[PDB]
Amino acid sequence: SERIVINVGGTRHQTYRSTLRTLPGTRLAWLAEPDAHSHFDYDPRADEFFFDRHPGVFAHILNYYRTGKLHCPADVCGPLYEEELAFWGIDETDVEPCCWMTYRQHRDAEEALDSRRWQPRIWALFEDPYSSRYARYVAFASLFFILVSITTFCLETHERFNPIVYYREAETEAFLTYIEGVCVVWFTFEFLMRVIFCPNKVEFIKNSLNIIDFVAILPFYLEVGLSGLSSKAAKDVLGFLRVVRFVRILRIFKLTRHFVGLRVLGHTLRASTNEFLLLIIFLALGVLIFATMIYYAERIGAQPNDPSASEHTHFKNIPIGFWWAVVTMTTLGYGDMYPQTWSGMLVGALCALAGVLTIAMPVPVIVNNFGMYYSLAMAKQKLPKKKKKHIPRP
Amino acid sequence: SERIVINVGGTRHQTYRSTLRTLPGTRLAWLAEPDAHSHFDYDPRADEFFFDRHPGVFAHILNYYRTGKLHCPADVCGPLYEEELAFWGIDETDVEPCCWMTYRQHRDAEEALDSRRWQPRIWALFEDPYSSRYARYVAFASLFFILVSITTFCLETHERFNPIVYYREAETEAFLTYIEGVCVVWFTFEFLMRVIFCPNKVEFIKNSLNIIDFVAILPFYLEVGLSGLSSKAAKDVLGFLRVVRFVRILRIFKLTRHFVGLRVLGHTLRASTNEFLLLIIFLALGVLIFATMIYYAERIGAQPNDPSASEHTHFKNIPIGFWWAVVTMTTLGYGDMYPQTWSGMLVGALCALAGVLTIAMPVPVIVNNFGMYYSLAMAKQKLPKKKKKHIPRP
Amino acid sequence: SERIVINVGGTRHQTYRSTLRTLPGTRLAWLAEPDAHSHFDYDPRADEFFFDRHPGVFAHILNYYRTGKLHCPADVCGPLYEEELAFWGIDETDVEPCCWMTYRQHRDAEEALDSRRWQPRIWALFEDPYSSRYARYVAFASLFFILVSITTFCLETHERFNPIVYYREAETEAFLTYIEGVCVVWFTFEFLMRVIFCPNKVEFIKNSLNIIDFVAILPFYLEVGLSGLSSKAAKDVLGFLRVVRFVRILRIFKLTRHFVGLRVLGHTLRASTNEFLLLIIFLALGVLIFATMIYYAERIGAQPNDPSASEHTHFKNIPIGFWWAVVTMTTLGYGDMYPQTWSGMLVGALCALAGVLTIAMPVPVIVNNFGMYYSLAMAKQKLPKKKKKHIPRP
Amino acid sequence: SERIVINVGGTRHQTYRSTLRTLPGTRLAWLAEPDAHSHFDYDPRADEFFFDRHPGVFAHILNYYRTGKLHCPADVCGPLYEEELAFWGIDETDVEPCCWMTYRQHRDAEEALDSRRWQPRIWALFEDPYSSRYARYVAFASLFFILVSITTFCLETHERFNPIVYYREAETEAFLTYIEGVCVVWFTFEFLMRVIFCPNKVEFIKNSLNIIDFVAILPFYLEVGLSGLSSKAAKDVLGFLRVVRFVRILRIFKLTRHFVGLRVLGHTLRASTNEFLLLIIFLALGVLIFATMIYYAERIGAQPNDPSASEHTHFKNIPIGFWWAVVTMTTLGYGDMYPQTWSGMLVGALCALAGVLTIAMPVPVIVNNFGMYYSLAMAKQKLPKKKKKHIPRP
Ligand SMILES: CCCCCCCC/C=C\CCCCCCCC(=O)O[C@@H](COC(=O)CCCCCCCCCCCCCCC)COP(=O)([O-])OCC[N+](C)(C)C
Ligand SMILES: CCCCCCCC/C=C\CCCCCCCC(=O)O[C@@H](COC(=O)CCCCCCCCCCCCCCC)COP(=O)([O-])OCC[N+](C)(C)C
Ligand SMILES: CCCCCCCC/C=C\CCCCCCCC(=O)O[C@@H](COC(=O)CCCCCCCCCCCCCCC)COP(=O)([O-])OCC[N+](C)(C)C
Ligand SMILES: CCCCCCCC/C=C\CCCCCCCC(=O)O[C@@H](COC(=O)CCCCCCCCCCCCCCC)COP(=O)([O-])OCC[N+](C)(C)C
Ligand SMILES: Cc1ncc2[nH]c(=O)n(-c3cnc(Oc4cccc5c4C(C)(C)CO5)c(Cl)c3C)c2n1
Ligand SMILES: Cc1ncc2[nH]c(=O)n(-c3cnc(Oc4cccc5c4C(C)(C)CO5)c(Cl)c3C)c2n1
Ligand SMILES: Cc1ncc2[nH]c(=O)n(-c3cnc(Oc4cccc5c4C(C)(C)CO5)c(Cl)c3C)c2n1
Ligand SMILES: Cc1ncc2[nH]c(=O)n(-c3cnc(Oc4cccc5c4C(C)(C)CO5)c(Cl)c3C)c2n1
Ligand SMILES: [K+]
Ligand SMILES: [K+]
Ligand SMILES: [K+]
Ligand SMILES: [K+]
Ligand SMILES: [Zn+2]
Ligand SMILES: [Zn+2]
Ligand SMILES: [Zn+2]
Ligand SMILES: [Zn+2]
Repeated sequence: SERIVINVGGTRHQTYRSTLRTLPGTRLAWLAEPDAHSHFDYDPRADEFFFDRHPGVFAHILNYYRTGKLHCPADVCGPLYEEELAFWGIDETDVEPCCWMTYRQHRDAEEALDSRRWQPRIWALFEDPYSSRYARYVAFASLFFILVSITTFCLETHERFNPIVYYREAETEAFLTYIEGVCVVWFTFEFLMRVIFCPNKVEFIKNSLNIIDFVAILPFYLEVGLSGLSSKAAKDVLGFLRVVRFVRILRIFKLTRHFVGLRVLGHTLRASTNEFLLLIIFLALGVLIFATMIYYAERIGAQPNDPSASEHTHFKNIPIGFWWAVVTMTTLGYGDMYPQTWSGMLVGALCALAGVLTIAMPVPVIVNNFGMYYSLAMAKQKLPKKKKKHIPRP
Repeated sequence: SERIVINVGGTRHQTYRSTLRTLPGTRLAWLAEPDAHSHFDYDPRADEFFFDRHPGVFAHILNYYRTGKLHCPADVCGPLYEEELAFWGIDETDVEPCCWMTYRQHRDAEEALDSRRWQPRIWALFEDPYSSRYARYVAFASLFFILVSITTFCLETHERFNPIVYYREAETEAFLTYIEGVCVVWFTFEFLMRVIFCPNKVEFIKNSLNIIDFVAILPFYLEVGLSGLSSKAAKDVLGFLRVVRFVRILRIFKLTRHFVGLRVLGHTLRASTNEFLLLIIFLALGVLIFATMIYYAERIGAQPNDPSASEHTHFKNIPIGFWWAVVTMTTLGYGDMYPQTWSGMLVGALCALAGVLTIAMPVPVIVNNFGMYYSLAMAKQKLPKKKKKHIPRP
Repeated sequence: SERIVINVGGTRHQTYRSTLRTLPGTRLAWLAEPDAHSHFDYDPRADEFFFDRHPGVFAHILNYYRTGKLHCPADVCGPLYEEELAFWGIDETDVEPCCWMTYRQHRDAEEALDSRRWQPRIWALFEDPYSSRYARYVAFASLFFILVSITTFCLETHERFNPIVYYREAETEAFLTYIEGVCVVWFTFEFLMRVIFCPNKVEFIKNSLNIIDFVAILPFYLEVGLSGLSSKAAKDVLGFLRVVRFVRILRIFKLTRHFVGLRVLGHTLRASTNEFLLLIIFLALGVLIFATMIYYAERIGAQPNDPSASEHTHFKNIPIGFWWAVVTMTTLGYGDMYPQTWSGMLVGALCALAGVLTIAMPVPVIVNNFGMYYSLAMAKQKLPKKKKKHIPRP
Repeated sequence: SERIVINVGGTRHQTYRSTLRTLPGTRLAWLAEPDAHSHFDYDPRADEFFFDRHPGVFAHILNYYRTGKLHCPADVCGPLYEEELAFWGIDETDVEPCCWMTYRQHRDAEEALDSRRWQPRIWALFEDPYSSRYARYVAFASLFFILVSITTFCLETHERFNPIVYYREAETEAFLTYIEGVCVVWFTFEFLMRVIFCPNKVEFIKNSLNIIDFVAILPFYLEVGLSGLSSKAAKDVLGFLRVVRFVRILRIFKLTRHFVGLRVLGHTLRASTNEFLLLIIFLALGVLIFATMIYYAERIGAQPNDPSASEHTHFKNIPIGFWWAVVTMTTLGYGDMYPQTWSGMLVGALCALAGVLTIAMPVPVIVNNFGMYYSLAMAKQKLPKKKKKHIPRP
């Protein structure tokens, strides 16, 4: 018997019996066997096996058996087709690459997004801005002191607050130190309170954000407690430890983890490393080629080993041409170094065009990834919540 | 009985009785009840309940009951599916986020776009260019005087019309004052005519565009009536009130409200504030980081507290590096300040690349919003009009 | 009777009789009338009216009657739906704006793209490169002489070919005149041959490309025949007529009309004038606003009418700020004028960001139009030809 | 008889007999013939011819016969429709151009991507990094020596390694020669081993990458063996042969052929030559026009043949204006030459805007091509492998 009619939700699909056996182990293959009447309930009169699934995609599911290739329809959402083919016992790895990228589009993004009686209350005072009426004030104070520290760090590098008076040297003002002292007092209090009243201290140390808070207060204490005699080494060590203050601006990442857009940016960066590598490689190759070409172009009609050749051109060598190539490919154009010869002008035009092309090739991939993640997150926060409202298991 | 066949427009959908009860309160749930024969007319012979709706989307509507997840088909317009699921008594908030953004795509844009016997005629003389044979001429005259005022305001800042003669000072020409006098006469006449013959004076004051028209004529009268003795304070107050003349260029917005593209731009700006905030935050973080990094890079191999370190570099400090970072991230490249050291060159390349990336991330969202709004508005004005031509209520 | 079943290609659509009358005058409305049995052939047994059209779109065509709104399906090409609704006697102007832009997508582009026994042979010698074995050589010669003329015109402006000897003056070389003489001889021969052996001389004059060929040879003859005495006016008229030689570079458009990409560019420009107007308006408003703001920003903390205020800033006035604003909004950055004050720096950052935003808003529309036209043209030339191969009228 | 019902997978399509004959030679045309009962098996009772294909696309396949135009549905993958219409014996060249570009979208990209007992082992030691435990080390050594050679070549052009001592001249250091000697020894060993133990020596010579490896070592041997007497010609030939060392940086392409992104880039370049030609033509026309216009604009109100006119402007001539136009159209803005007159400023603004427009027109085509190729390749490498798992021929 070849007439095996299948009633999927009302539509009476029909095909030959031999076709269903092309994929042994699947539900249709089991159905096609003669000893399947009891396994699947069917009406003997109509002689049709009934199912309660989506009839639209069953056509493609069966066409897999017919032609031997699996495709996902473009008129339905990917997850729906995934659920249907999971019900029908078909692996999703067999989908052809013509329609795999869009099929595996929402799930990958979803997964990427998904990536002592006072201890609880004390730990909940910090680490969560919106969890009580007091955590918000603590977060605001932390933000205020972080911004004050960043501002003071930026001011310390100015010439108005570093007057020259150890013959003359340059001595920084004092109030810039008192402000940082107050900020450091607050930060050390917060750090002690967090570290003492926290579980799994090892995870706390590994958080990679407490290290920043520790190293941002260490230099102040080292400076205050290491300002004694023995200037020969003390002055040098203090001068080279004053560079560690750059870690004060990294505490701002301890505060932006709550902002949604920056989480989306982090996910996008973590999901598009290959594109960054490709961009770097393209830029390196182009920079090398165009530096060499401009170096040779700016010397046509010149004595090879003549000092005069490298006198009327900014490209004294190839290594310095990397800077010019990088500036030209990005359409930046500082103007510190430009060609002064017609062949150099042609090379510069080629460099600018090729730079635009190379830069514009991978960037759209990262942009599309970011757009996907951002739309998904904003839609996810648009919907407040929803109960199952389905009472499954009929 | 489990055989509950549904005839939706001709297609005979079939499913188990238990499935329809998974969503109590919905039309299908009421139908599945035994006491529903009289509620919904059906042929006892065929034993099928008839409906007169779209059969294509009923498959998805029922698959919601089957699998427990709601999706909108991608082969039909969103509004059609919305109407169908409103007929079937299903809330649109249950649609999964995999297909919610496109489903809520046209309606949000449509809503955003949708955002004394002489009093009527006198008020209609103004406030509406295309409403009579005389309003057009009034609008043209207003445009002419507005452009004249803007041109005179721009000229007043030039050195040819501000010769030096109160020892020398700089005295502006007189014709530039006579022109503005004529323009102010016209503007005050128009303002009086509008304010006198208008309803709900409070709304008139709150319009936020009449305030501009008032403040753009106030300084002229203050100047003409405040040019007496007591120079010690009169000269200073006049000099600092001469800055208020910048409000003369804002009257051009009173005239561009009719242009469609600028209304679309206003809607796009009002609908994409989060993207602007995200762009600002990204730029701020990048600027801070790259300013710090360039400041430190331009000093490798230097004495920490040595005046010579900040002698052969444009980056005397971090605050001035914000300007360089902003210029470099935008591919602008004025050239007023550029790195002069290899590490500085690497930092500059990184800054340019990261700036391109960050700028290109959110901007496409705003661009897509603007494109949607513009296409919708231009299509809306392409169609002149159309009667219902449906005679509903069959 | 309400059971009016419609058999469209096999699918048995069913609906109430009253529904079909909602749109009087249409084919379905006529069918629903009791006196329609003879008009449309149907089987009395099945009691179903047969049609031989596409069943898929009939669902939407009937849903128009059901719900009262017309939509075009997104799983089929627009022209197919247009043909179907033309067969069903429904106007295409009733489609809702949610799906009108894509429906009217291919046809508009197609229409835009669609926009004496020796007289025939002589006229066919020119005006068509690929029409014989001799027209190609004539076109190549014309191209050669056009390029020679352009090169000579560009050289005439150089300082090497204009030595100073009417005391000194500057006298151009002679060979640059002999070359142009040869080119002009060829061009006048071609122009005479074209004008003499052509129909509808008025259309020839109106072609707008023969005027260029005439004005590009007129100055040479005027110069050669107007080099006599009376220098007082002859020298001046010759000097101001030497400017007309710029029309020699416009003959290149007489030759690029065959290239497909430039025809596509012309169509895109002719189809996107509103976007250019919008871009111009946006740029003008931004330039004005930012020029005013930078002018005022560069003077904070200054004496209003003090010559010293306009001494340490490039923005002596607002009009010169238009140039800076235009350069900054485009990310060009010549560097001839930049802010030197922190408020000026903030204004410049805002200007650059707003310029990027404004420029990026309408340009994508033009880009999409160009892509559509280019893809359509390249696909049209990919297909060589095809006979009807349908033998219609069955 | 006109009732010819077709049972395609369960759906009972019906149409007139005359319709099927509109396309003679096709399977449906043969079926419609009276002598086709035995050719195609069918049930005499149901009077319906059975098929085992996809019912969804059969509607469009038959609509081709109905209306006379062929379209591909947008709810299925192109290859599926291609297979179906190949089964139904319909040529794919008849598809209208409204839906041809997307139909021929995956296949073109797929095709483009698809574009002495020791001889085998010895040849497999090279030419394949991942084929053994020793080839990887050889590839790493080759990479190390290639990078060393490139670094030495770049250093040779510096002034620190070319001190001045044939009166003074400039003599390069010696260690830079010893390093290159070691690298050349390795490279010549590798080249000999490859050329000796390879088949079809002609293909080896034609590989176009062995020529680079040969010419990159030839100059070293020529220099070492051509440093004798007869300086008059020896010095000149050595100086002009020292330029051939630029071929040392091209060996890096012998190593990047394995990287996937660069193969994708090569395919994209090979598939988008017309777009590059179009970009070049657009840039040339714009450059010419804007150079002429700026040359004329910077001279309004000047004596035609006066030396003073070309004294206060950077545009001494039109040829030098090509450089300015190229720099301005790309938003690069070096600043070496800028307009200094209001008409020049207007021309510059127009040039910048038109340059942005022209550059942005074709580039998106190349970007889309690259995105398609990259996504296809990355998806192809995501899937490790898969057996047929279909056992065809039922
Ligand atoms: C992927 C790659 C992409 C590449 C894209 C780009 C590809 C670019 C491709 C090619 C560009 C080629 C440009 C070559 C320019 C040479 C000019 C020169 O050196 O002149 C000097 C050579 O002479 C001297 O320096 C001193 C005299 C020695 C004898 C010279 C004899 C002639 C040699 C000829 C050797 C030619 C062959 C050289 C080797 C090829 C000076 O010559 P002169 O006669 O002494 O003085 C003339 C003065 N006059 C002009 C005022 C009358
Ligand atoms: C997110 C973050 C991303 C970051 C990305 C980027 C990451 C970048 C990471 C790292 C970059 C590290 C660069 C370090 C360069 C130091 C150079 C220097 O100071 O030399 C001076 C130090 O000496 C003096 O100034 C005076 C003498 C004092 C004693 C010095 C002993 C050596 C100290 C060594 C301390 C090393 C450790 C310093 C602390 C690390 C001069 O030395 P000299 O011997 O007096 O003179 C040499 C002269 N000669 C060269 C001509 C022979
Ligand atoms: C869409 C729109 C977007 C807009 C976005 C941007 C929005 C931006 C919004 C606001 C920005 C506001 C900036 C104001 C800066 C004023 C500075 C100034 O003029 O100082 C001079 C005024 O004095 C003189 O010039 C001479 C003395 C006359 C008496 C002055 C008394 C104080 C007046 C105050 C009037 C204030 C109010 C002015 C009117 C507002 C000098 O003062 P001095 O005391 O003589 O000398 C001080 C010297 N010292 C500093 C070294 C000690
Ligand atoms: C696709 C294309 C896109 C194009 C877009 C752009 C399109 C742009 C379109 C048009 C722009 C047109 C600009 C014209 C400017 C001319 C200025 C000039 O030359 O003045 C000089 C002419 O005179 C001399 O040089 C010496 C005296 C000779 C007699 C002059 C008589 C007047 C001639 C008039 C001939 C006019 C017609 C010229 C031919 C058209 C000096 O004149 P003057 O009187 O000696 O001195 C005045 C001094 N004063 C001002 C201080 C009082
Ligand atoms: C270093 C030097 N010093 C004195 C020189 N004198 C002189 O004439 N040249 C020279 C310069 N470039 C040349 O070719 C060019 C031109 C443009 C780009 C380009 C090339 C390459 C080599 C193919 C690589 O990319 C040639 Cl062939 C020569 C002979 C000189 N080079
Ligand atoms: C202010 C100053 N004054 C004199 C100095 N002398 C000297 O050598 N440095 C110096 C400079 N940059 C350093 O590191 C770099 C390099 C590039 C970027 C970058 C860094 C950080 C600090 C990790 C942050 O981002 C180091 Cl480690 C040092 C020792 C000096 N800094
Ligand atoms: C012409 C002049 N000459 C001497 C001055 N001295 C001085 O202090 N100002 C000044 C400058 N800009 C001011 O405001 C700013 C700042 C930035 C941008 C901006 C504004 C506006 C006016 C709101 C418009 O856009 C103010 Cl309020 C003042 C008082 C002076 N202006
Ligand atoms: C070479 C020269 N030398 C002395 C001159 N003195 C003078 O006045 N001109 C001049 C300059 N440009 C003119 O027109 C312009 C303006 C801007 C752009 C543009 C044009 C064209 C010609 C239509 C082409 O594109 C005119 Cl009409 C004239 C009379 C002079 N030109
Ligand atoms: K740029
Ligand atoms: K730039
Ligand atoms: K620039
Ligand atoms: K610059
Ligand atoms: Zn979905
Ligand atoms: Zn719609
Ligand atoms: Zn189509
Ligand atoms: Zn497919």
